[PDB]
Amino acid sequence: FRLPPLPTIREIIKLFGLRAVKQLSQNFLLDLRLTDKIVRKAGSLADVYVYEVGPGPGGITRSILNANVAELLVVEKDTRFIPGLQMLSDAAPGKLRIVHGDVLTYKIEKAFPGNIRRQWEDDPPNVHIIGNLPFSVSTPLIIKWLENISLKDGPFVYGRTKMTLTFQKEVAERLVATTGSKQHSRLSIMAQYLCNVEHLFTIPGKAFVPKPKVDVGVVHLTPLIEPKIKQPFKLVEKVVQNAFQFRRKYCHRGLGMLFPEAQRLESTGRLLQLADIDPTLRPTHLSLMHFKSLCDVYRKMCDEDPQLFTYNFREELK
Ligand SMILES: C[S@@+](CC[C@H](N)C(=O)[O-])C[C@H]1O[C@@H](n2cnc3c(N)ncnc32)[C@H](O)[C@@H]1O
Repeated sequence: FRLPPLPTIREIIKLFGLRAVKQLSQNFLLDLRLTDKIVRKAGSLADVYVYEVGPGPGGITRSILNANVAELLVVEKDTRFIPGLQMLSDAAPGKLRIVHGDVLTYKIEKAFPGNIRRQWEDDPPNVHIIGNLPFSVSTPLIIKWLENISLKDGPFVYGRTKMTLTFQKEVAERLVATTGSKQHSRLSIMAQYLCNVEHLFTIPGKAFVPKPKVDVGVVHLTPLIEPKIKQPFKLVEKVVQNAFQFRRKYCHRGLGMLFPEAQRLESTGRLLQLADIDPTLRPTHLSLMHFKSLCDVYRKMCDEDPQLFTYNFREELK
C-alpha cells in the first residue's frame, strides 16, 4: 500500500514550534512602528531609567533603546528569549540589563540609584515602567502595583513612577471608565482612587502574532499626590468588590454582604445613611467620593467591631 511520506525534521520542528508558541497564550508585537508608537505615547524617556516587563522578542525593547534612555532593565521569564535580548544588549554598550525572573515577584527597589528617588508630592521620578504582557499576567500585576502605590513601596519607593502597559481592550476600558458607564467596575475605582489613568490608544488584534481574539488597549498610569481614599488597600478592595458583585441590583444588596445576616438590615442601612448614599443606586453610579464615604464609615465600624473585617458571607451561607 502507498503510505504518506515521513515528515522531515523541518516539518517536525515546525509542528512542535508552532504548537509551543500557542501553548503559552501570548501576543507578540513584531511591528517596530507600533512599538515606536507605544514608546512615543508614553512620553519622553530621555534620561529616564526604564523597567520593561516581559520584553519577549524585544520589540518594545528596541524602541525604548532608541529613545535617549539613561538605562533599561528588563525582566524576562522565558529563557528562550534571553539569548536574543543578550544580542540586543551587545548592540547597545552599557544600556541594557537582563534578568531571568518573574515580574510578579521581582523587586526593583534597588535596581536603580537611590539618588533618582523623589518625594511623593514631587514631580514623578526618572523611572518609567513600560510593558506588553500576556493578559493573565498584566491584570494581577497592576492590582499588585496599585497596592504598592497605596503603601508607597515597591516600584514606588522612587516616588510616583509612571506606568505604560498594555491590557486587553475590555480591561483597559474598565480602568478608565467613568461613573454611569457599563464598564465602570472594581478596576475603575481601584485604579482611579490611586492614579490618574489615561487610555492612550487601542491596537487592533490583527497587529499581534499570533492573532488574539480581542483588541489591545494601551493605558498610561501616574500615581496621585493625594489619593482619593485614605484607607488600607485591602479595606477599599473589600468594599469595592462587594459593591459591584450584583450589577443589576441596588448597591444595598451588594454592600449588605459586608455584614453578618443577624445585623445586615440595620448595619447596611446605617452604612449608607452615614455615608449619605441613595440605597437604590446601581453600583455603576457609585463615584470615587461615594466610595470614600463608604470606606471611611466602614472603617469606623471595623474599629468598633473587630469581627467585622474578616467576615465572609459565603462561610456563613455554609
Ligand atoms: C506577548 S510577549 C510580549 C513581548 C513584547 N512586548 C512583544 O510583543 O514583542 C510576553 C513576554 O513576557 C514574558 N512573561 C510572561 N509572563 C511573565 C512573568 N510573569 N514575568 C516575567 N516575564 C513574563 C514572556 O516570556 C513573553 O516573552
